[PDB]
Formats: sequence, structure tokens, C-alpha cells
Amino acid sequence: NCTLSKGFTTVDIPMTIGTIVVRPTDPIGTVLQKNTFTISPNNSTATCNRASDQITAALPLNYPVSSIGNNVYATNIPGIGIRLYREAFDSTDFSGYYPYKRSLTPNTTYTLSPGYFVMEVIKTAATTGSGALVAGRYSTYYVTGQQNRPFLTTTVLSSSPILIASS
Repeated sequence: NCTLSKGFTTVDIPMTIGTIVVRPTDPIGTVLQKNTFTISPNNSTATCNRASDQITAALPLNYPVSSIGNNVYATNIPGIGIRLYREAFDSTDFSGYYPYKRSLTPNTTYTLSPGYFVMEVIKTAATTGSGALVAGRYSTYYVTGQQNRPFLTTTVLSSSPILIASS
């Protein structure tokens, strides 16, 4: 099981993105929009004591994978998928696409690494809808037994909608 440092504090990234225009001529699989957000960690750490303990990168809205697979997940907007990941500032240390699990080394102290959180909005069908992406927590990153206290969350806010405009 995993222990968190005293004063452990989740970092949340509001995902604010301007209007994404989808055109009929955009082929299926097009990355319509790719946004990077700075991951700015604090001194929070986690230490675990069992080799079965895990770090989990999860998508709590629990939408199904889209028709095109490849970790492109459906949204409330037909034909519009999202894909999430993290990377170092120098673009290395690719986290892998959400969701994933990774085994943790017992007695290693883990921190949140700095870098970019990457959100891609991707066309997944010939016909695409219009509207705001549903608001809420789009990703979470937490250790075993500490799902209530993640290292990192990303959130779409009601007050800052991500609008899909299809023409």
C-alpha cells in the first residue's frame, strides 16, 4: 500500500481550449487541435511498500474507446474523440496514452514530474457534431489506495467550455 507525504496536494490543470473548427474535408483521424499545458509540480511524494502497488493514469468520464482505437476516446460530441498524455519539456519521457497502469518499486519515493500535459481533439467519424465537451474531470493520476488524493488531475470547467464547431 502507498503512503503520501505530509501536506500532499493534488495538482489540477484546467483545460481551456478555444473553439475547434471541424471541416468536412478533415479526414477521419485528423488531429483537429493539440494543446499543451504546463505541469507544475509541488513537493508531493508517494512511497509504496508492495511490488503490486501501481500508479494509475485514468479517464474518469469513462467514455468508450472511439471507432479508430489508438487511445482516442469518445466524447459527448459524435465524431469527436480525445487523446491524453504527458511528456517532458524536451518532449521525451512520453507517459504513454491514458489510460494505463505502471508497477511501482517498493520503497522508492515518487514525485510528479514536470513537463507538458497534452490534449488532442481528434476526428473519429465522417460526420461530426457541434457543441461543448461535457465538463468535469477528464484525467486523474494516482497511486494505489490514494485515488481520493491524486498527483494530477485535468479538468474541463463549465465556465470555460471547449466548443466544437462543425461546418
